[PDB]
Amino acid sequence: ESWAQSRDEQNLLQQKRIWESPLLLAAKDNDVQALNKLLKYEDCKVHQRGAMGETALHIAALYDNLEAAMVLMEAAPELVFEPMTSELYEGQTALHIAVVNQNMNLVRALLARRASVSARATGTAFRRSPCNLIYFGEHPLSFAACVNSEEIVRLLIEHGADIRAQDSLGNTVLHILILQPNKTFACQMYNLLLSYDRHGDHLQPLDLVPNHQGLTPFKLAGVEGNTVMFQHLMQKRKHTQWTYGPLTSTLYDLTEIDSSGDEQSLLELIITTKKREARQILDQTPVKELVSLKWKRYGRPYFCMLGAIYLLYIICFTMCCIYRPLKPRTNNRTSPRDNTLLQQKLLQEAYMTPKDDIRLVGELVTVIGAIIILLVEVPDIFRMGVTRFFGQTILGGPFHVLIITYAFMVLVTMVMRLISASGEVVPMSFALVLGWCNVMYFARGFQMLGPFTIMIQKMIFGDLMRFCWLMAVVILGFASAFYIIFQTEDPEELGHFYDYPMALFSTFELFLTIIDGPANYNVDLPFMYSITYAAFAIIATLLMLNLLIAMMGDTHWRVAHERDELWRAQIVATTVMLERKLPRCLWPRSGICGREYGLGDRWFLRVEDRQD
Amino acid sequence: ESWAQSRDEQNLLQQKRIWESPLLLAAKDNDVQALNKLLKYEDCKVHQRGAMGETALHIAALYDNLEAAMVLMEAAPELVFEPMTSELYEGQTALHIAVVNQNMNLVRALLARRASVSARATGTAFRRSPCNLIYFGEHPLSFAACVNSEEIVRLLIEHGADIRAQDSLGNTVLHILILQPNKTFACQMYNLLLSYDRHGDHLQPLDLVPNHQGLTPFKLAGVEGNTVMFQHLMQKRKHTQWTYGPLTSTLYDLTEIDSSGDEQSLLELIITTKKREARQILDQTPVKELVSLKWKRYGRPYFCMLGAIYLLYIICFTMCCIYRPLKPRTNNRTSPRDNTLLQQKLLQEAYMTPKDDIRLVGELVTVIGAIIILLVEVPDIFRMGVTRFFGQTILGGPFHVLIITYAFMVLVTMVMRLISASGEVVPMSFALVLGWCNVMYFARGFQMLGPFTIMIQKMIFGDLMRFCWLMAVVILGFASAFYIIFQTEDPEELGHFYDYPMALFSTFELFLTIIDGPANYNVDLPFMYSITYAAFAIIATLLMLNLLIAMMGDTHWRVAHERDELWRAQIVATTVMLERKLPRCLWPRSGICGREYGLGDRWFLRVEDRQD
Ligand SMILES: CCCCCCCC/C=C/CCCCCCCC(=O)O[C@@H](COC(=O)CCCCCCCCCCCCCCC)COP(=O)([O-])OCC[N+](C)(C)C
Ligand SMILES: CCCCCCCC/C=C/CCCCCCCC(=O)O[C@@H](COC(=O)CCCCCCCCCCCCCCC)COP(=O)([O-])OCC[N+](C)(C)C
Ligand SMILES: CCCCCCCC/C=C/CCCCCCCC(=O)O[C@@H](COC(=O)CCCCCCCCCCCCCCC)COP(=O)([O-])OCC[N+](C)(C)C
Ligand SMILES: CCCCCCCC/C=C\CCCCCCCC(=O)O[C@@H](COC(=O)CCCCCCCCCCCCCCC)COP(=O)([O-])OCC[N+](C)(C)C
Ligand SMILES: CCCCCCCC/C=C\CCCCCCCC(=O)O[C@@H](COC(=O)CCCCCCCCCCCCCCC)COP(=O)([O-])OCC[N+](C)(C)C
Ligand SMILES: CCCCCCCC/C=C\CCCCCCCC(=O)O[C@@H](COC(=O)CCCCCCCCCCCCCCC)COP(=O)([O-])OCC[N+](C)(C)C
Ligand SMILES: CCCCCCCC/C=C\CCCCCCCC(=O)O[C@@H](COC(=O)CCCCCCCCCCCCCCC)COP(=O)([O-])OCC[N+](C)(C)C
Ligand SMILES: CC(C)CCC[C@@H](C)[C@H]1CC[C@@H]2[C@H]3CC=C4C[C@H](OC(=O)CCC(=O)O)CC[C@]4(C)[C@@H]3CC[C@@]21C
Ligand SMILES: CC(C)CCC[C@@H](C)[C@H]1CC[C@@H]2[C@H]3CC=C4C[C@H](OC(=O)CCC(=O)O)CC[C@]4(C)[C@@H]3CC[C@@]21C
Ligand SMILES: CC(C)CCC[C@@H](C)[C@H]1CC[C@@H]2[C@H]3CC=C4C[C@H](OC(=O)CCC(=O)O)CC[C@]4(C)[C@@H]3CC[C@@]21C
Ligand SMILES: CC(C)CCC[C@@H](C)[C@H]1CC[C@@H]2[C@H]3CC=C4C[C@H](OC(=O)CCC(=O)O)CC[C@]4(C)[C@@H]3CC[C@@]21C
Ligand SMILES: CC(C)CCC[C@@H](C)[C@H]1CC[C@@H]2[C@H]3CC=C4C[C@H](OC(=O)CCC(=O)O)CC[C@]4(C)[C@@H]3CC[C@@]21C
Ligand SMILES: CC(C)CCC[C@@H](C)[C@H]1CC[C@@H]2[C@H]3CC=C4C[C@H](OC(=O)CCC(=O)O)CC[C@]4(C)[C@@H]3CC[C@@]21C
Ligand SMILES: O=c1c(-c2ccc(O)cc2)coc2cc(O)cc(O)c12
Ligand SMILES: O=c1c(-c2ccc(O)cc2)coc2cc(O)cc(O)c12
Ligand SMILES: [Zn+2]
Repeated sequence: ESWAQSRDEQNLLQQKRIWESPLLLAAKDNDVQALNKLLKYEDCKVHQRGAMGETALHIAALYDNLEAAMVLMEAAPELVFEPMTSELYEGQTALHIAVVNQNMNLVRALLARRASVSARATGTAFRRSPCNLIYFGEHPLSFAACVNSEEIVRLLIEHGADIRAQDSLGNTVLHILILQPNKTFACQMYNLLLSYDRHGDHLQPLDLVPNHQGLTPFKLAGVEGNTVMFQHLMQKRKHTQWTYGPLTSTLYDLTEIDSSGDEQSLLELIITTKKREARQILDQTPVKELVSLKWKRYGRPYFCMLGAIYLLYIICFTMCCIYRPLKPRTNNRTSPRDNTLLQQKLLQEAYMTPKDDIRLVGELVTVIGAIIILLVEVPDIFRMGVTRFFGQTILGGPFHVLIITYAFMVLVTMVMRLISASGEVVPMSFALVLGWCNVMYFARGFQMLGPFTIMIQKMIFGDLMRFCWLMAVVILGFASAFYIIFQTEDPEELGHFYDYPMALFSTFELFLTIIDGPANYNVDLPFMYSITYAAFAIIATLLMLNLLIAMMGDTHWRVAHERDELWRAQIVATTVMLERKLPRCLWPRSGICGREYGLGDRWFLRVEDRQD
Repeated sequence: ESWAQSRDEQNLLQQKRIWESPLLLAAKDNDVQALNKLLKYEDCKVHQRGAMGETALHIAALYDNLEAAMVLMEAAPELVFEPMTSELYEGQTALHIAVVNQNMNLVRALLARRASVSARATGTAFRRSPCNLIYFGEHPLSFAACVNSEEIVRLLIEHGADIRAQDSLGNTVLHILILQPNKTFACQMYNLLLSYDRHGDHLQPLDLVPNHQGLTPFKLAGVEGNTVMFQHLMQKRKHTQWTYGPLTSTLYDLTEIDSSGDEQSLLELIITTKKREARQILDQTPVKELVSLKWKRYGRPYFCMLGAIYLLYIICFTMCCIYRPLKPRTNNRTSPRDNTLLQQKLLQEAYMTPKDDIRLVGELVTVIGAIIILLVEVPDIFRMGVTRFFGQTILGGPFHVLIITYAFMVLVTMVMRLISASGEVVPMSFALVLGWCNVMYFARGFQMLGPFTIMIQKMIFGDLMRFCWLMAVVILGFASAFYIIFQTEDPEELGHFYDYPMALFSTFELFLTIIDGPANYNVDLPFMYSITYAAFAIIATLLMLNLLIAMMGDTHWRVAHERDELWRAQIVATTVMLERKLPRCLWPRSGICGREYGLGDRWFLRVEDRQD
């Protein structure tokens, strides 16, 4: 916005000041004879500051003018130690520019005059940001690795580059290559930089050194969805046991992958990333066999056991609403439109028989069970929802909004029972619907979990809610029309639209065709009704048929074209929740440990397969 | 047509008159034995103007006969200066014919005898028309460039042919190459014709010469959807500022692209054309970030401000119709089928209480708001086209008609209130439905409802005008059957078909299954009722299933795959509309004026990308 306008004016007044200054211009235009005349005129203003604090060496390096960049050196050798001074390109020297532009003959002549290989481009354009378009690090050795130039990397380290150097984000030169868009070229540069880590006394192998978020180069490849570097780093963690003809028993490490409770694991960090490429890591041969192992053995059976206890809680709540205390009414019927026969009992007369004491036991099971919902989930939606992730699990999305809304409605029914307020049917009727609609979500884990089952259910609900916005204006147009047509008529003969909230609810029902069209045949209806309702019935039929076709066309686009899994991240983030809630004695750790088989303290997973 | 019938007659009349004359036949069949004999007989009629006014030299050129064409030229050299004189081929010389046929040895012999390279073939088979298979221009350079003849366009320019000659449409040779089906050969011939503009002292260059519609070759590539010539002509408008490794900062021109405020810009021409491949130019590089810049900063805020003001205007109109002046009726009910209790107040009765004065404000808001609709949208719907430019504003413009018909219905209700006419429910009922269905227009300005409203609104008028004719045939056949069956019965029990306009409305409702099938069970219905209604129920089931299968084929399959491109084409069409009507004080001009940066008085767009 205001900042994007600021970058654009900054680049235009850069080119404006390179044209209105001759030594900046000849460095750009590679006018080698124009340098000799101006520099012999008593070295005029060789300490230039252009738009981005640039000197004339920065211009000559930027446009790959090797012949013009030489003349600046013998004229004043103090320009090779000069950075750019603006906020956007802060700290960038000429050695950074020639490395990114891959100018071989220039970068030797810079090192020939002792250019610092440990400079730090701290500017706002050299920071990881979606507004920035490249993130190449902060060091010249980091710039050489990202543009894929093997010969510069061998040249820079020879002059003393530090491969252990880190950024302001803590990323070393091996963290940055995982962030690069071309994966295959970054895979060759990874093997190169590890070969120069001879260094057996640095107390840490360099591909274990964490950034300021604690992530290793292994975990960062799992978070950023870099599947090419993930499979490359996994051969460091395999161990082939035997090969019996076509069979092979491979043993995987599972130290930085499986959860230990005290530390965030790779399975959790894929979920909170919310990226589309990070879910491809869940398809990989150590991780894919781990998720299906614990969602077959502990994760799924405990999911169905918690849903069976919730079903007994809602049945116990349902019985207390059916047998709610009611007495015949005390006052007389006011209007002839008053249908009410019964009313609620007061608190003193609610409990005076032994059959009410059986109900009182059931009413206390409900309230105690409603507090437990608040005591375990008011932490959860703070932890889960706004901090890490929301709506990408099974039992997920509008489950946690609704079951919190359930337990709120039960405690409202308790208050209205105590102060003997009228209208407890209103918090109960919400709580029956809210409570039983949550049972449909536990029914989602009774499935074999295909790749396009839960996301299609989530999709169809998403299109129906978009259809309800477009049909609200169609109802409001025709309900207002139907209201003023029958506004001069007698509602004893046709009372579908007798006041305006009823006319709105009738037109909603006629749209879905769940009540019949109004007709009497013993009296003359207005003529404007018949042509309006014939227009309404054609519109409502076509809009309901186009809804079905639009759900078919949107189903095809997300199965055949969007090509996103969604089905492994749902069973991961469900299994993470049940593992933090249950104690350790009910949850054995997946894999098998060492010290009785002699491999360490590490929890290995054996995978046996057939090559064919 | 008898036009195309008359064309085929003279194509056979041409072949007859050649086959009659021995001179014309020997030119055709390349019988040079007969050529020397017919000249030594007599200097005969070598100006035999046949059916389509041609000579023997034209026939030697049409059938590619080198030896026959030469003998005509030495015997009578005055035939090279002869055009065809009919209506279908007016002005075409023999030089036009040999150039299209690419008989390049004949081109040397014709240019030796100073054949006119500036003759204009102004025939009806040379104008641009959808009934002609060719549109190659009117000039021999225009004919040579479109058949991809590099050797003849080099030959004709050397012999004094004008490159900047125009048709009777203003099209130069550069315009016509854009109108050719082979885009690849059009680009190579385009570069060759600019290389012969070395003698530029003329006020406009060739690529900056408009036709009679004012379009340049760059704009005509935009209108016709020629994306191949569009990207190649955009290289002349670019200006690369710097290159930093994989980064590139390009600076686009935006002179013939952006809305200049006076002349119809390229964004306006692509929206208001009846084509489909022009909509791919909306995804080209300078155009895509231009309209994204306008929509994020000024398009979407202004569209949602107008959307919220319109919604409050319709709620104010709705409450003035709910509280419309009604009083109890004066006279008594005539028949026992009279249901009416109330009627309209008179004008002197309608405003007596202060509750009416609150309605009097909201009725003035409604009337004033309806005049503004007829002053923003009427003085551009006649001054920018009354017929078929009007119709272009209706094809992709179905909410222009709805909001103008709304504004007339509000003003009809005003006049009937002033003259105290009875029947205001008839203009109001149209105005309530047309008022609330225009809210669906503003659904395009949202990501969540954007592509989904495309799928819901799209319906085919080929298979739905088929259904609505086949629905009306079933209704007329079965309501007439249902009428005469119950014509001898008592309508007190079953009154669904008591007179013939009601039987049409009941069978319409039974076809859509929105009222129940008539039944009593306390009385004996006729036997023909059960036979007919069972046949009617199967036919109505059949035609509903025809409508579903028709809505699943070859158009909804395309809209499901193109819903995002169609939604962005609505964003561009809205942004163009809002930029014209809003003043320049609320809409700043897009780009950056390069006046204070030494670039001329132009507005530039700076685009930065990564080339990888
Ligand atoms: C009847 C009308 C009144 C209701 C209006 C309000 C209702 C909401 C309407 C809102 C406006 C209409 C737009 C559609 C809904 C959002 C768009 C969407 O993405 O759809 C999503 C629906 O949502 C889910 O099923 C997943 C859960 C995430 C969202 C949380 C819902 C809020 C809970 C409160 C709910 C109400 C309970 C409140 C009362 C207690 C799914 O779309 P998808 O992308 O195809 O799915 C792929 C999953 N993926 C995204 C992970 C890849
Ligand atoms: C999430 C997907 C769905 C979308 C949600 C919204 C869906 C719609 C939900 C609607 C919920 C209810 C809204 C209106 C309720 C008022 C009724 C009332 O009190 O009537 C009173 C009158 O007063 C009125 O009639 C005021 C209503 C007129 C304007 C309608 C409100 C516009 C909705 C805003 C949003 C729309 C925009 C949404 C689309 C952009 C009493 O009238 P009466 O008893 O008949 O007696 C009158 C006296 N007389 C006899 C002299 C005549
Ligand atoms: C592209 C899709 C759109 C198609 C449009 C179709 C929509 C239909 C448009 C309908 C127009 C609006 C409705 C009014 C029509 C009723 C006329 C009337 O007033 O009846 C009066 C006279 O009764 C008659 O004699 C009428 C007989 C048929 C004439 C009218 C339909 C034309 C038939 C051909 C159709 C042409 C169409 C060609 C094929 C489609 C009074 O009725 P009654 O009191 O019962 O009098 C009976 C007296 N009796 C008791 C002695 C017996
Ligand atoms: C696994 C799931 C799969 C599905 C299987 C489901 C399992 C089986 C499902 C249901 C069991 C079988 C049907 C029950 C019928 C009850 C007997 C009856 O007919 O009514 C009789 C009495 O009954 C009562 O009055 C009940 C009063 C409220 C009881 C609340 C539950 C207490 C449970 C305690 C804790 C539970 C622990 C739960 C938490 C862990 C007759 O009553 P009445 O004379 O007609 O009316 C007057 C009563 N009034 C005076 C109060 C108004
Ligand atoms: C004691 C507490 C329980 C503890 C149990 C401990 C062990 C539990 C362990 C495992 C339990 C489950 C193992 C069953 C075998 C799996 C088959 C399956 O999932 O069906 C199908 C899903 O269809 C469904 O949605 C459910 C089908 C079953 C009906 C309802 C189950 C019980 C509901 C309540 C009744 C009372 C039960 C609760 C009592 C209150 C499979 O679908 P699909 O074939 O893959 O379709 C793919 C098609 N596609 C590829 C095109 C997309
Ligand atoms: C997303 C947004 C949603 C929320 C939006 C709000 C939605 C809901 C809003 C309000 C709810 C509805 C009202 C509540 C019910 C009380 C009724 C009442 O007492 O009113 C009384 C007066 O009222 C009228 O006469 C009608 C009002 C005139 C239309 C609006 C005028 C305001 C103009 C300003 C325009 C501002 C700018 C406009 C735009 C540029 C009716 O009393 P009565 O006794 O029945 O009258 C009968 C008298 N008679 C018999 C002689 C006829
Ligand atoms: C009557 C009362 C109505 C309600 C009150 C109105 C509100 C106040 C009144 C007027 C002010 C209107 C908004 C002006 C300022 C906001 C503009 C803006 O900056 O864009 C913002 C959003 O913008 C929106 O989402 C607009 C939502 C407001 C409601 C639109 C009203 C029209 C609805 C009626 C017709 C339609 C329904 C049709 C139904 C068939 C930015 O866009 P973004 O997507 O957030 O960016 C991505 C976010 N990210 C960068 C972090 C990733
Ligand atoms: C004034 C009226 C409209 C009441 C407003 C409440 C409803 C808008 C919401 C509240 C929670 C309900 C939900 C409760 C649970 C269901 C199951 C559903 O998830 C499923 O298991 C079915 C699979 C699928 O989503 O397609 C998602 C929402 C739904 C239909 C409901 C949608 C609508 C309901 C009635
Ligand atoms: C599903 C598509 C076709 C429409 C989606 C719109 C719904 C989200 C809304 C708007 C229309 C409905 C409303 C229609 C009118 C009624 C009036 C109702 O108040 C009364 O019934 C009073 C009746 C009386 O006074 O006689 C409150 C909300 C309700 C059920 C509805 C609440 C929600 C509904 C389902
Ligand atoms: C009181 C009663 C008699 C009012 C009757 C309402 C009709 C006069 C209007 C109001 C809303 C409708 C319109 C709303 C929008 C559509 C778009 C449609 O197709 C298009 O123009 C392009 C497709 C698209 O919408 O994107 C043509 C007319 C149609 C069905 C409608 C034509 C007529 C309808 C039924
Ligand atoms: C006196 C008794 C009958 C009280 C009711 C039983 C409760 C002790 C249990 C069983 C049903 C409840 C559960 C209902 C559902 C949730 C989700 C949870 O599953 C997940 O964490 C995954 C959610 C997701 O992946 O989106 C399992 C337990 C929890 C919080 C609840 C924990 C405790 C509750 C209140
Ligand atoms: C007393 C005052 C405050 C009442 C408010 C008046 C507005 C409700 C109306 C008057 C005329 C305007 C409208 C004039 C025309 C346009 C375009 C739009 O219809 C189209 O022409 C686009 C249709 C298409 O391109 O397909 C509908 C509403 C809009 C933005 C305007 C919406 C709001 C406006 C300001
Ligand atoms: C292309 C679209 C418009 C659909 C094509 C079908 C409609 C043109 C026709 C088919 C039969 C219907 C008609 C059938 C009979 C009725 C009689 C009605 O006259 C009356 O007086 C009502 C009956 C009575 O009160 O006696 C006015 C027209 C109506 C609703 C209908 C008008 C339009 C309908 C939907
Ligand atoms: O059930 C249907 C049918 C349907 C299904 C089977 C038939 O034999 C006929 C219609 C058509 O459109 C719908 C459209 C809808 O929006 C919802 C539906 O349930 C249906
Ligand atoms: O035509 C469809 C569609 C379909 C897809 C996208 C659309 O826009 C419309 C229909 C989906 O599933 C089918 C499934 C079928 O067995 C047969 C079909 O013809 C279809
Ligand atoms: Zn497809």
